[PDB]
Amino acid sequence: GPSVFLFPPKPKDTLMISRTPEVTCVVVDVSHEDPEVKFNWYVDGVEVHNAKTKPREEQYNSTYRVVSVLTVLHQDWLNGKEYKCKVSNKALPAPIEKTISKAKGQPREPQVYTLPPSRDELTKNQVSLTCLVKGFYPSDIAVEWESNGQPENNYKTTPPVLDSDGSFFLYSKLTVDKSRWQQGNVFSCSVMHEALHNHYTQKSLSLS
Amino acid sequence: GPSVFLFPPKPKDTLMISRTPEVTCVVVDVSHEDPEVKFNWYVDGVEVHNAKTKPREEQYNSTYRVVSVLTVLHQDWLNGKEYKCKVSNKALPAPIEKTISKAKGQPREPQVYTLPPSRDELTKNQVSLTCLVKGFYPSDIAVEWESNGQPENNYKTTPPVLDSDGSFFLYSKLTVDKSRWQQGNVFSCSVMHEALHNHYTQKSLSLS
Ligand SMILES: *[C@@H]1O[C@H](CO[C@@H]2O[C@@H](C)[C@@H](O)[C@@H](O)[C@@H]2O)[C@@H](O[C@@H]2O[C@H](CO)[C@@H](O[C@@H]3O[C@H](CO[C@H]4O[C@H](CO)[C@@H](O)[C@H](O)[C@@H]4O[C@@H]4O[C@H](CO)[C@@H](O)[C@H](O)[C@H]4NC(C)=O)[C@@H](O)[C@H](O[C@H]4O[C@H](CO)[C@@H](O)[C@H](O)[C@@H]4O[C@@H]4O[C@H](CO)[C@@H](O)[C@H](O)[C@H]4NC(C)=O)[C@@H]3O)[C@H](O)[C@H]2NC(C)=O)[C@H](O)[C@H]1NC(C)=O
Ligand SMILES: *[C@@H]1O[C@H](CO[C@@H]2O[C@@H](C)[C@@H](O)[C@@H](O)[C@@H]2O)[C@@H](O[C@@H]2O[C@H](CO)[C@@H](O[C@@H]3O[C@H](CO[C@H]4O[C@H](CO)[C@@H](O)[C@H](O)[C@@H]4O[C@@H]4O[C@H](CO)[C@@H](O)[C@H](O)[C@H]4NC(C)=O)[C@@H](O)[C@H](O[C@H]4O[C@H](CO)[C@@H](O)[C@H](O)[C@@H]4O[C@@H]4O[C@H](CO)[C@@H](O)[C@H](O)[C@H]4NC(C)=O)[C@@H]3O)[C@H](O)[C@H]2NC(C)=O)[C@H](O)[C@H]1NC(C)=O
Repeated sequence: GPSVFLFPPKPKDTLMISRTPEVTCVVVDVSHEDPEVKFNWYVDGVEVHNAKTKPREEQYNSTYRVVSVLTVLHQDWLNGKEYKCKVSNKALPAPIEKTISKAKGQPREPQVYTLPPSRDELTKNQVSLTCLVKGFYPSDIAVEWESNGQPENNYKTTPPVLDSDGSFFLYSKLTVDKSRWQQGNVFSCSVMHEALHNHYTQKSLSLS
Repeated sequence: GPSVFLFPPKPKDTLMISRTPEVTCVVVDVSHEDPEVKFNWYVDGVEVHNAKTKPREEQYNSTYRVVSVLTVLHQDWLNGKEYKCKVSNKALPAPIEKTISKAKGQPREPQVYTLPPSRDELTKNQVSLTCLVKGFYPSDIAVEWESNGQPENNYKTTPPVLDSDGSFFLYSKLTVDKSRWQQGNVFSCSVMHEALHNHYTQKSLSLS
């Protein structure tokens, strides 16, 4: 038979009121031979009726991928409500439920430190600007870079890693032309997380 | 029916001559109704017969688990040989095959850069010492920290992360008591990877 995977909203979406946070139910391996899929959604137990049940894509294995989507209240998600996605594709002897909720526990504020390039990287053409983000809980977080209020794109951020004290840390690495590190521009790492004031903080970095 | 899982050697094992690298072929969900399992092992598609196959073990869920281990030559792994585990069992229409090899791609030398604490971190109980390792390929790598010849302990290393040029990077974080960094003390981040001479480098860090 077909299987089911349930997904949390993107971290940035729950933290900024402008954005629309969603839980996503993904039904995989649904066959032509019995292709109709049903969904039912529950918050904290109660059936609600906000979900859209968007259709419906091909595949290599010629099986299907049926995806349903539910919008969620920012504060609900952050207060720990659990979301139940229920899938009925008879071909299923009984319908599948899956449940998801935010990680439990006292949210902890990230500490953010920008670290300049090593001396030895300076004999290169591009240099690495590093943002260390640590001491945060839960692991939901977003990190971005900018300069002169314009986004930097050439950066990569590690996944959150569980640290020895049970909090998380990560690093983000921005690569810039050494031209710019010397020509003196200011660069900033922005962090969004629920335990920050206004869910956001920014730390700057430039040549001292 | 039965599932097969094929595990690569540990990065350290293929990189150090003193160690012994093994590929491990594990079969789970073997039934009582058909408990016989047969392994065949192939290196670049040539059958080999020096694997060591352990007597099957009944699990608590009343299925058997059976393991076969093939010692591989360091040079063969690093030269990219493909290792095929073939598993036969009278409950399959046809044998299951898994193959594993080192990541294909030109290997690339890691660059190692040490980064001292952000000054903002001084007002802390403890402090973070950063080791950036970038530009390496394949992603198989090992990282450790020591000082005065003896291993630290209190460190965590991110998974390798795909960078925008197709090499990998990671960071490893070592936390030490603020006094020690202030005591003039000297730490070393050491890295092992196939594109290093003697498969090893180490870079030091101390309060300047
Ligand atoms: C036929 O085709 C379909 C099409 O899929 C693929 O399409 C092509 C192009 C190739 O990529 C092929 O791989 C494949 O053919 C196949 O569909 C696949 O079905 C498999 C199952 O076999 C699914 O695997 C699961 O993946 C989820 C997470 O997947 C996310 O990320 C994927 C990339 O990594 C991405 O492909 C997915 O789209 C999905 O992406 C997320 O999607 C949402 C909404 O779109 C989005 O909001 C996210 O931002 C996005 N994230 C991205 C893009 O990165 C994974 O969670 C599953 O792992 C759990 O379950 C496994 C058991 O199956 C288990 O082994 C794991 O350990 C894990 O188990 C969980 O573990 C935690 C603890 O860690 C525990 O708490 C949980 O209880 C536990 N759950 C358990 C036990 O189940 C799983 O690996 C693929 O997603 C899916 N691919 C697609 C595109 O949908 C299908 O298999 C084919 N059929 C065949 C070959 O017969
Ligand atoms: C009956 O019981 C057995 C045995 O379980 C034991 O007994 C029972 C009664 C209970 O008490 C259990 O608690 C107890 O553990 C069950 O057997 C299990 O079967 C599951 C599958 O259902 C297997 O899952 C796979 O696990 C591997 C990783 O497994 C390693 O790590 C485990 C700890 O996390 C560890 O328990 C295992 O022993 C194993 O350990 C490694 O072993 C090697 C070899 O000795 C060793 O060198 C390593 O050092 C060691 N590692 C460590 C840290 O210990 C996982 O990788 C598998 O994931 C792949 O497949 C999934 C689909 O099944 C897929 O969703 C995943 O994404 C992934 O797919 C892969 O994706 C990645 C890319 O991200 C890539 O690697 C691959 O290319 C890709 N492959 C595929 C398929 O596309 C998978 O989760 C358990 O290992 C296994 N337990 C044991 C001990 O063997 C059994 O399920 C029970 N049966 C029933 C019906 O209940």
